[PDB]
Amino acid sequence: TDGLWAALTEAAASVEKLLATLPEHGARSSAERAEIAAAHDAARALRVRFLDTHADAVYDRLTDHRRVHLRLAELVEAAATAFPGLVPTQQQLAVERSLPQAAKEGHEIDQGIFLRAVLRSPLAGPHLLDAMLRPTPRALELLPEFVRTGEVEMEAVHLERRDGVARLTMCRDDRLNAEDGQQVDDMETAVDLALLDPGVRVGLLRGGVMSHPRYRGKRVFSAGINLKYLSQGGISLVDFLMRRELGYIHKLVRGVLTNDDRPGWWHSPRIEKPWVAAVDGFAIGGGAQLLLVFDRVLASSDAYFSLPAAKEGIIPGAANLRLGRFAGPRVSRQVILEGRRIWAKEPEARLLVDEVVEPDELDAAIERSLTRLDGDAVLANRRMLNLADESPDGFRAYMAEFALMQALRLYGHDVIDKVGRF
Amino acid sequence: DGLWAALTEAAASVEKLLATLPEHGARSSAERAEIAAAHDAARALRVRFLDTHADAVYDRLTDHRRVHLRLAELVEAAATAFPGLVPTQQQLAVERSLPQAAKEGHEIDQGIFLRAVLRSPLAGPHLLDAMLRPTPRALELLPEFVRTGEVEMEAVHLERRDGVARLTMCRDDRLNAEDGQQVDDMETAVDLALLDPGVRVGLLRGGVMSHPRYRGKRVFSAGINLKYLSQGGISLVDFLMRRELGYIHKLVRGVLTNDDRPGWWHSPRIEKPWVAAVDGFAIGGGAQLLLVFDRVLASSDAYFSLPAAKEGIIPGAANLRLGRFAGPRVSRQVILEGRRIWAKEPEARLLVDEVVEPDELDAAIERSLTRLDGDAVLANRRMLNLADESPDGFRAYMAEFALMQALRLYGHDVIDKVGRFG
Amino acid sequence: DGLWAALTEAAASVEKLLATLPEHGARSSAERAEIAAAHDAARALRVRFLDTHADAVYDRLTDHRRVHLRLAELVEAAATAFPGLVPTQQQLAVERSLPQAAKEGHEIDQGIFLRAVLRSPLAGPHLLDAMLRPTPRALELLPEFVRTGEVEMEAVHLERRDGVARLTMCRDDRLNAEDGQQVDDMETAVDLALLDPGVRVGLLRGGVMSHPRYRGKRVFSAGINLKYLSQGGISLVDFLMRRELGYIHKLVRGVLTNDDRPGWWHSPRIEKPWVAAVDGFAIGGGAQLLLVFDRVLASSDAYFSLPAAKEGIIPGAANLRLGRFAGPRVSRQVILEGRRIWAKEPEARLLVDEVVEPDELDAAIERSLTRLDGDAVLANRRMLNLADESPDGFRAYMAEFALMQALRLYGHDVIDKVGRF
Amino acid sequence: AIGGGAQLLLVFDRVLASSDAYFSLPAAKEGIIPGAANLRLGRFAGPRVSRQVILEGRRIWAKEPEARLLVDEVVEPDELDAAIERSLTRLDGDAVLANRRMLNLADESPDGFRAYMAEFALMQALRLYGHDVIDKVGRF
Ligand SMILES: CC(C)(COP(=O)(O)OP(=O)(O)OC[C@H]1O[C@@H](n2cnc3c(N)ncnc32)[C@H](O)[C@@H]1OP(=O)(O)O)[C@@H](O)C(=O)NCCC(=O)NCCNC(=O)Cc1cc(O)cc(O)c1
Ligand SMILES: CC(C)(COP(=O)(O)OP(=O)(O)OC[C@H]1O[C@@H](n2cnc3c(N)ncnc32)[C@H](O)[C@@H]1OP(=O)(O)O)[C@@H](O)C(=O)NCCC(=O)NCCNC(=O)Cc1cc(O)cc(O)c1
Ligand SMILES: CC(C)(COP(=O)(O)OP(=O)(O)OC[C@H]1O[C@@H](n2cnc3c(N)ncnc32)[C@H](O)[C@@H]1OP(=O)(O)O)[C@@H](O)C(=O)NCCC(=O)NCCNC(=O)Cc1cc(O)cc(O)c1
Repeated sequence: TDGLWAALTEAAASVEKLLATLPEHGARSSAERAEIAAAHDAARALRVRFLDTHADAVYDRLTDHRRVHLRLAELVEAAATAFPGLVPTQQQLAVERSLPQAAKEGHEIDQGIFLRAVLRSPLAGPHLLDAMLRPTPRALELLPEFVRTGEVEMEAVHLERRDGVARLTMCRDDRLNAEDGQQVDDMETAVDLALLDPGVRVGLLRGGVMSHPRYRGKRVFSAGINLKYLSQGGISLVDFLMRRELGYIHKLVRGVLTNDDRPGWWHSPRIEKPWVAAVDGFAIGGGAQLLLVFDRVLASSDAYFSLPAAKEGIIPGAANLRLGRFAGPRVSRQVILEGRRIWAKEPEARLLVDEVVEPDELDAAIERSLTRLDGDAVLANRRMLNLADESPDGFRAYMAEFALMQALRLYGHDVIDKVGRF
Repeated sequence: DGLWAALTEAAASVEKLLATLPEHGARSSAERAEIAAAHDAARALRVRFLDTHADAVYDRLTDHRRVHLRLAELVEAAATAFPGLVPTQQQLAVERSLPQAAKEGHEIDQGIFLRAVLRSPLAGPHLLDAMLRPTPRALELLPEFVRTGEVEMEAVHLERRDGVARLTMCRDDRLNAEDGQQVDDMETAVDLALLDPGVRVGLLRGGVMSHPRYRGKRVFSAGINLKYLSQGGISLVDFLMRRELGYIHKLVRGVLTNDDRPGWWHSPRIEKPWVAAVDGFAIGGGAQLLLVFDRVLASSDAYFSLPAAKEGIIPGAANLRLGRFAGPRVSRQVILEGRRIWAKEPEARLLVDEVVEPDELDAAIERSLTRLDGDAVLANRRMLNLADESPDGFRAYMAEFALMQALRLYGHDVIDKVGRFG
Repeated sequence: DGLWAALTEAAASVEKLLATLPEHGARSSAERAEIAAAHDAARALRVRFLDTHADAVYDRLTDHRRVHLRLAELVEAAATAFPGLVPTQQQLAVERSLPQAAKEGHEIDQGIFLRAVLRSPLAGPHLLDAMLRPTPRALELLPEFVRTGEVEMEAVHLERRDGVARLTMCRDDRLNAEDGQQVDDMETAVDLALLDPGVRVGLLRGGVMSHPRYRGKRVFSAGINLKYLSQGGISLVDFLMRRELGYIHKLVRGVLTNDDRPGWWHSPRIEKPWVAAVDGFAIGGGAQLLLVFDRVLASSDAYFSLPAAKEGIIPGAANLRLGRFAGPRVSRQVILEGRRIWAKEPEARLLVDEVVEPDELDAAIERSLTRLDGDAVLANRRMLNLADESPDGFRAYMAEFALMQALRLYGHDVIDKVGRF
Repeated sequence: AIGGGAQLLLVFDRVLASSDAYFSLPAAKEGIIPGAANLRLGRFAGPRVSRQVILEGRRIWAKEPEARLLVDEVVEPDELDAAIERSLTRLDGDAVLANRRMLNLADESPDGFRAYMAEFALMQALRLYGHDVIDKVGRF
């Protein structure tokens, strides 16, 4: 119509023709590498140009003019079948997923371009964000059993209702709560259950006792993303990096968007609750990022917080969005641009942590904190605070650039090389 | 679309239940649940109606945004032009004659209304401009104030001296506890200070108290009058919304005048710098006021708190402004957990520019007043306030605040706590 | 409609009064009040006209936002296409030959114009993109800079070394006091640093001074040239607005290039990280620069001030950015009351990452340059700057600033103070 | 205040400094003993800071927090004259005289001062003729 779809289709065909005829990734000459790299670039450039003008119409076809909420995975899958060449097919992703990161063609980058244009739209963006705030099907499935038993054991998370508290314990005892696609699914499911359970008033996130010999008997909050899986090709742009930000982490802030099925929905369409985080040992990378959204943060006297991948790492989620608010532009750049580690007992830890407690008094201090966040006053006040701290436009515009910026970093040679050495 | 008719019907059901059911407090649980469901259905339709019709409703009331109406006039004109949308003057009179525990909560409808009005990018800014205009009372008193340099009001004493508008809050029997009359006096005094060409700088300070526990001691503010709040005499519109959109916003942005002087084309509002001096303490609404001044001095023995963390209403615009001053951790410590901050602790410097011993405070106040005189200050504080708080940011917050605060004003926890004071 | 005719009417009255009345300073009180009233009526109509017509005015000048024009070209094309809206080149030359105290203040009309342009959600972002594009001067000098690794300019020395673009401000006789030429050199150097593929990180430092009170000592910046400001040589457009929308904004957002390289579809601007090293002091415009760098070092004896709290012009975008660094109390202490902040006091850490003894300063500057190399920094500092300062936030501020600063540039208190320096 | 001048500050009842001032006993590598600083500095700054200053030549700036170990008031150049004058009026009475006598007696015993100055007389004499000192001082 303006020719952009036809040009994209053409440029995608050239890519598929080079991938069919050229040797495997590791066997390509420099001229072959430069040729496919140029074809990828031409195709992706046209993905951007097409969506610059057609994003809203593309989204409208997929969601019936914003009348059906689709989560990220369903959205990019429906976009692949309805707009071939715009984003990779399930089959193309499975081929990618079976390769180590160093050998991938980087088809996820197209999903970054796509989600970029979707989140930039003032119509499509807020709708997709609402879609990710709704309860996961898995949580709705497990909710009756959780109301009954007060307990759910998941692969990466243990959830227990006790004294009105949703106790989320991250329990990957062999690898220091290193994050993966399954951890995100469990965290979101647990986060959904806590919010939907009327017997839960406050949530608590803590790391469990580790079993690895260097930490045996010691709790550890988070060692951040699983670098082994990232090297091996198992960290999904959509199902890990974007899902965690638009899903459970955003629900910690804004709650779960429910159906119009209860009183008061006209004033509170989302159910939100206050959250307490307790940091044992350390919070690193993705785990440090989580602390920027809790209502109360406690840490053991020996803990530290870092976003360590300053030279050859991916973007630390929404830390770049939120850290300036906590620490100011100098400290946030010291932390992110230069990898400054902040210790629980140094004065600037009070920018990130409310309470630092000696190991032998921490359990009791955690329990006291849980009783202080009970009321309706807290619910109203933290809603107004989060609204002031982080506007819908601010979050949307950031996650918009993040979708593409992070996709590129996930395929950067410096990242692949570093992660390979872990 | 049928929404007006559905609302009219649902409001009829409410009025019929109120006519037939027994008085508040004599109702059974089935009767209480029935009227609660009727209120909920009507209010849900108030929201839906205004979601699509707010701009047209506002246009009828203001002649397509060509007549500026203040809050009281707006909600009163909306009641007569759109029966059932917001309560009539007579329905409000009945409510106002009841203790808060017995009210049906018709003000909540005004919260719904003002929320939708402020959410409109067309209706919202016009209403905010209307509240920035000088009050009729101030225009009335302006000539005598220019002549005399003095006005004695019930809750405020205003004196022009050395180019300073000295506002002294002088409710000496109740620690300057706030009520509807205090707001009217404060706005009148702020209006006079800004309109008076003999005033260059404003000063807000608490007067000498006469209550036995504080006799001979100045006190800044003990916050909202909790007795009146329990008794039903705190108005959502004429107190909680009026102070935020009126005098407090005028401290930031000045008074919007007519096109009646040179330079109006670059400065349609008259703004001046303000100094606050805190004796004894600043609590609740009085603490909120400090987030808006150009200079804040405090006595060495003063403290600052927003104390109603468990069972209180939202602390005005503190939830909007405190994060900017103290960051997300300290602002939640203060608001979510009621942390009190003392003038001599290091973190008081987040809220206070100067902490001075009682016997050197008067002179330090006078010195501070001479430092804010020029045209440079005027331009710089205009640019600073513009950067600190965008029009959209303030509007969007006050929109949600209008409804969120209305709900809190009728919350059972609030009513119960407030009943127990004094 | 009718606003253009009324404006044309009011501008004619002004021109006819300026033709018949005596020179500025020879005017009586009645004559001064008459021309002041005429200026006021004309400027009021400039605002009212542009309130409704800004976008069409801009569309005529830029071919419906299809041609990028820089500030100087924009206001000059507006002068030729809409006579009386903004001053002509000839009217500006007359103004430029007068001391500030004698000017009619025709720049104020440009402030009105740029305010209305930047306020438009269509015209504003377009003008901002135009100022992010490389200056022609820089494109001209780029091939020799790639070859030689060195450019000597009047106010700036630029050297590529070890992948670092070393900008040394080298006005050794006046403590690097700023003027129109310094801005042109700074933007040219910043452009070169960003366009040069051999540069990975930029460094801004003050050079060794030659004035007797500072001989042999480096000094970062003494702020705007107050002598030139008194004499009428500080241009609203070519200095005060140019520096904010050009080289200072390029430090944040990079240079907008043509679609001429791989990856432009994700990175249409080339940005790089910047280090600032403050010797002696950073004052006024020089202190403003520090709110925009990725790393800031200072010598133990340095201080930072925005000193003109009583009788000064607005300190550029400090009013926009300082609150983010220091909070609303400190930022008002600095700007409203002229509080000076010393490198060794605790709150210096709000503005400065590292404070170092003079004898160890060169070495930590060098260490800092090696820490900002990767692709990780580039991605992270883009996301940080995006979170820190939204396009709307910057645009809306610079819109009001265009007029607010124009008025301050002609304020009697400013002219008087600056005359005494 | 450098060397002998910084030493003097350990003996005053009130010390004011301009915001741009610094205090050092700089000759840590090749200098003579800084008078009675080794006797008095520990009392003001503790054993860690006094060794940082004396053993390692740490320079202390008027605006850093630890300057308050040595200085009572740090004032901007344009307000310093007036701040000096105010300080002079606050030390007038007979009460100050009695109190500063009792303080100095508690702070520095006769035996302590004497025992230090006894060893100092010889230790400093040796340093005054040390080859490192002579060499370093020749290069100034
Ligand atoms: C914490 C440590 C210093 C501890 O070191 P030691 O005390 O020497 O213990 P180790 O033996 O390394 O750890 C014990 C155990 O855990 C394993 N371990 C520890 N951390 C990890 C991670 N992060 N991944 C995988 N495996 C891990 C380690 O391999 C050992 O297992 P075996 O090899 O089977 O023995 C170390 O584990 C470490 O440096 N880990 C890497 C930390 C790191 O760089 N994490 C990633 C940071 N970056 C992100 O999170 C990026 C991110 C995450 C997100 O969620 C979102 C987003 O947008 C971006
Ligand atoms: C400050 C105090 C601790 C002083 O304690 P004491 O030294 O024991 O003094 P008291 O004898 O109680 O005070 C003296 C005197 O003032 C009366 N007093 C003090 N504060 C009040 C208030 N707020 N209301 C009514 N009466 C009051 C107190 O009842 C005594 O009167 P008598 O009965 O005549 O003796 C105490 O008075 C107190 O707790 N006061 C109330 C504090 C409080 O929680 N105030 C409300 C805070 N919440 C808001 O402002 C909420 C708000 C305000 C807004 O403006 C806008 C908005 O959106 C939200
Ligand atoms: C820095 C100083 C304290 C140093 O004082 P001393 O140590 O006593 O040295 P001086 O002998 O005064 O300085 C040596 C030398 O530099 C010259 N010098 C120093 N500062 C200046 C300035 N600002 N202009 C011109 N010449 C200067 C001074 O005139 C001497 O020249 P000669 O007399 O010809 O020898 C002093 O020079 C001073 O007070 N300077 C003025 C500081 C000032 O107000 N600067 C401007 C502040 N305002 C802005 O930056 C405004 C601004 C700038 C922008 O870029 C953007 C914007 O929006 C707003």
